[PDB]
Amino acid sequence: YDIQAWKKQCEELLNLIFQCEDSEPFRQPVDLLEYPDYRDIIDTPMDFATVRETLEAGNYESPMELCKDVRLIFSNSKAYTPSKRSRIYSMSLRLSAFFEEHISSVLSDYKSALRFHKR
Ligand SMILES: CC(=O)Nc1ccc2c(c1)CCCC2=O
Repeated sequence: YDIQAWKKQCEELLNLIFQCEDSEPFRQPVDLLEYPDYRDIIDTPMDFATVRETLEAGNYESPMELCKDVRLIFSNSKAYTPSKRSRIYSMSLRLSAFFEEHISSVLSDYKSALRFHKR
């Protein structure tokens, strides 16, 4: 029933994601010199360095807010890819499966802790 425990749990999960080879296209903002049409397709850029900085600045209130921004990294990959068989999109789907498998208990414990607080 620790209402604050999600923050260290999310720091440790971001560390694992940075060690994963599948995260490399997603660690920093998409390079507009490499992809000059990117902002014609994607209205809200997101990347794992921006997620980690927002967490360490104390600018997330809950793990649900962090989860929304990580899911935006993956939806941006699906929208920008020219093929569902592309190398970079294929990496995004493995990373998404890994993320979803690990964040489920983080979300469950936080929501249980808050219900107990408000009982
Ligand atoms: C398939 C292909 O040739 N290119 C491709 C696909 C997806 C993505 C990128 C390039 C770069 C930006 C991030 C992203 O998700």
